[PDB]
Amino acid sequence: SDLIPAPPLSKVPLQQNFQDNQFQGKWYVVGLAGNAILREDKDPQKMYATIYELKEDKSYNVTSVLFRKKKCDYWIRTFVPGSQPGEFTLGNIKSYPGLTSYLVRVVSTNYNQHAMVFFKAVSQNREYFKITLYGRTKELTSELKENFIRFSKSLGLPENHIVFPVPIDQCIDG
Ligand SMILES: O=C(N[C@H]1COC(=O)[C@@H](NC(=O)c2cccc(O)c2O)COC(=O)[C@@H](NC(=O)c2cccc(O)c2O)COC1=O)c1cccc(O)c1O
Ligand SMILES: [Fe+3]
Ligand code: NA
Repeated sequence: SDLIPAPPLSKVPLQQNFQDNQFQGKWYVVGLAGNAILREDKDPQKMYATIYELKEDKSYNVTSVLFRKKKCDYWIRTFVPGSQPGEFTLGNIKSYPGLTSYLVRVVSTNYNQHAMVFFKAVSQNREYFKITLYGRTKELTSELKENFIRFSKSLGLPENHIVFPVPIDQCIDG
């Protein structure tokens, strides 16, 4: 298994004055880029949603919902606030076989339309990283998508490591 190296954290900006309350709610994964992400023309990635909800202790309950095998899988996890506002770590890391590290960093967002979030996970000693282009609606402007392509490339990812999930109506609505 050969992976493109995770970028130095210096090359990943941080959203200034992060408003955790405003980042709550459903986001659509309109763009996906990473060293473990591949473009598949035979079976193109279907769009999925990720809901963020602040608890009393100000950690997130991050629930992903995707359409797979004719059903709807619910992938739940907790983001604990990290070193800075916008940065998070994965709660209950011990419950994931092999996972020794997990970082999340909100690169940029306007809270009501779009967001770019940088993730980085060390599982089985393999360093994985990804950037998701969150959209409040299923569609986003060409500028925002080209900006996401530009940023992904600045972290060493080529074109075939950047996919744009196709919009669907199954389960990501509601
Ligand atoms: O590129 C990343 N993974 C690869 C796979 O590589 C990994 O990092 C492994 N897995 C975790 O380490 C992980 C442990 C505990 C919690 C995790 O979220 C883990 O990812 C393998 O399993 C998976 O995560 C599987 N995928 C989901 O379950 C998923 C489905 C929908 C939505 C998802 O978010 C999913 O993870 C297989 O596909 C992947 O997405 C990747 C990198 C950096 C940060 C990531 O979060 C990545 O996911
Ligand atoms: Fe993941
Ligand atoms: Na993924």
